[PDB]
Amino acid sequence: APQTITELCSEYRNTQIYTINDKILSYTESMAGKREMVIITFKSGETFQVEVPGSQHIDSQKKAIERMKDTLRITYLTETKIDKLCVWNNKTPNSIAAISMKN
Amino acid sequence: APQTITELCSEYRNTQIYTINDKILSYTESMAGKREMVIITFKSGETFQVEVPGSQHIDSQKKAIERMKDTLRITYLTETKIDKLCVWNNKTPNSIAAISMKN
Amino acid sequence: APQTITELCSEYRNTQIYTINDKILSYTESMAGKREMVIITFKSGETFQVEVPGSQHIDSQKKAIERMKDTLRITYLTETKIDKLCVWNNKTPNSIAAISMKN
Amino acid sequence: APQTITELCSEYRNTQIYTINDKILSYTESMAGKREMVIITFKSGETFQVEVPGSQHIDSQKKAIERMKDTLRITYLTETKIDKLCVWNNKTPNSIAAISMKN
Amino acid sequence: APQTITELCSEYRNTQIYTINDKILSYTESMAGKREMVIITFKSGETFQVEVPGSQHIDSQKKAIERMKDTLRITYLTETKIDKLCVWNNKTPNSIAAISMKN
Ligand SMILES: O=C(NCc1ccccc1)c1cccc(O[C@H]2O[C@H](CO)[C@H](O)[C@H](O)[C@H]2O)c1
Ligand SMILES: O=C(NCc1ccccc1)c1cccc(O[C@H]2O[C@H](CO)[C@H](O)[C@H](O)[C@H]2O)c1
Ligand SMILES: O=C(NCc1ccccc1)c1cccc(O[C@H]2O[C@H](CO)[C@H](O)[C@H](O)[C@H]2O)c1
Ligand SMILES: O=C(NCc1ccccc1)c1cccc(O[C@H]2O[C@H](CO)[C@H](O)[C@H](O)[C@H]2O)c1
Ligand SMILES: O=C(NCc1ccccc1)c1cccc(O[C@H]2O[C@H](CO)[C@H](O)[C@H](O)[C@H]2O)c1
Repeated sequence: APQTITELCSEYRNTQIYTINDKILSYTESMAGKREMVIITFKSGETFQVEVPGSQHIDSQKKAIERMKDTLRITYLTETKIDKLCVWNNKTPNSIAAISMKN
Repeated sequence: APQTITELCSEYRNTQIYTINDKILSYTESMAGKREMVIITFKSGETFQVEVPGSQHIDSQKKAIERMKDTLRITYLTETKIDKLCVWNNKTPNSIAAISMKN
Repeated sequence: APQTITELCSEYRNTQIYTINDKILSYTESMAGKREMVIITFKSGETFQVEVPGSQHIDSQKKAIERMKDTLRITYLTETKIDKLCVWNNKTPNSIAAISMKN
Repeated sequence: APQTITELCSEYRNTQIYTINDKILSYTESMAGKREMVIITFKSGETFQVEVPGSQHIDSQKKAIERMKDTLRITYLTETKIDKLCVWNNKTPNSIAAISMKN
Repeated sequence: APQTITELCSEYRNTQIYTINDKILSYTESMAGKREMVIITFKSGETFQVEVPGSQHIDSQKKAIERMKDTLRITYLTETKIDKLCVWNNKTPNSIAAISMKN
């Protein structure tokens, strides 16, 4: 298996690493039908989403999508620095594939 | 693919944005049958609920409804200020569709 | 829907409101068979339970039962003041139907 | 229903109350196959387990076992003092049936 | 059952105990398809994973794998010192079977 977020990110097409090195600026969560999602933004001006579960997802990602939203919320509430995000850039806003935190 | 809570909220009928910019004053939770819900209030006097899950909800909303109630509880306990709420105004108290928070 | 704990409590028979206005003194949790329950006590001497899930509950209460024990646990740990409890008084100790907290 | 951990522990044979009055010294968690369990220790030298889910447990205990592991972890991390444990003494290490915390 | 992580770790082949005695330096989480995993690193240069769920896992490990990832996230966020890690050394990064922490 991969040893870092960049190596893992490099296995997927349509992705890029954003080096954030900052805590989350805003956290938005929706339970509106067909828009069950989370959106985060940074002072840098970037906006990112955890996509609504769909047909591009495989069954093993169900729990992982929910785990990623949980992580973003607690990270926001604890003011924890995000290091990097591995995102899919074929979506707007860019879609989170993975996150890393350090220190 | 909305990038803000206002863009998201505008995709639905019977919704309006409330700019709360304040922490939750009170948190109420019920496990009584047919009233499995959460009620929150603010010092402005405005009251909101997360609705009891029902026929108006699609199955993709089930985990999202549970997530929203989780978020309100930790938000209340941490004194986290809420920025905006997107709420369905055809229910009393108005019903939360989305929440945002910024730091 | 109800807008307050007292209005919601009043929809049910054999219930009453206890205005606690205090933090939980003690928290007990059991995973023993047929005693899968939580008991809270207050400095006042009053004791309440979240009952073991049984034939009196409906399917929609299953997750709400688990949420109320989740809430009491984090309320205890954070030493958060409870405002009111809506309880059924046809059980001993009285059984929790709803809780409210205010800051 | 029982009103205290000692009353509830008394409803079962092969149990005893250990009075702890202390925070957990060590927390151990395993996801190894057939050893999915948690072991806690105290500076007294006393050691307890949450057993691996199995044939000795009825269905209503499955979510309660997972809740006990969650309470041990958050209690460990917050340094919360444990009051009492009700344990089965026909297991080594003794097996947790219930826990209480006070103040 | 086992009373310590070393006992437990010794029941399996292809394992070893790493004495960490340190907080987690970095936490990485991926919801990317086929890489639904967590990776952690230490200032020692060691890197460990919670493997993606696969054919090597039995059903009882499903919830425990999700629990271990929950534990690594809250351990990271709180800067809780890990004592030991029991890992399978037939995977890269080495794969976590159990963790211990002491206060
Ligand atoms: O590139 C992919 N896989 C590469 C891979 C597979 C196996 C091993 C290693 C690498 C891959 C596979 C399935 C879907 C996929 O990507 C798609 O779905 C994603 C969510 O899962 C995002 O929504 C992306 O925007 C969408 O393009 C990307
Ligand atoms: O307006 C809606 N959808 C627009 C839409 C459709 C598809 C994608 C994005 C937006 C829509 C769809 C189903 C129900 C709905 O609204 C209804 O259900 C809500 C809970 O989900 C609330 O309880 C509202 O009070 C109730 O009026 C509103
Ligand atoms: O009084 C009730 N309902 C009024 C009501 C029904 C539906 C919607 C709103 C209000 C009602 C319905 C079913 C059980 C009930 O009460 C029963 O179950 C409770 C737990 O749910 C407690 O265990 C009470 O001790 C037991 O009497 C009380
Ligand atoms: O004593 C029990 N129930 C109380 C009771 C039973 C029967 C009559 C009266 C009271 C009881 C029931 C089922 C199992 C039980 O105990 C068993 O399983 C426990 C976990 O559930 C532990 O693993 C104990 O070590 C094991 O002996 C103890
Ligand atoms: O050696 C094993 N078990 C010994 C054992 C059995 C019963 C009780 C206690 C110990 C054992 C059993 C099943 C799988 C196993 O190991 C395998 O799966 C692991 C995850 O479960 C890791 O992925 C290891 O890398 C892979 O070899 C190792």
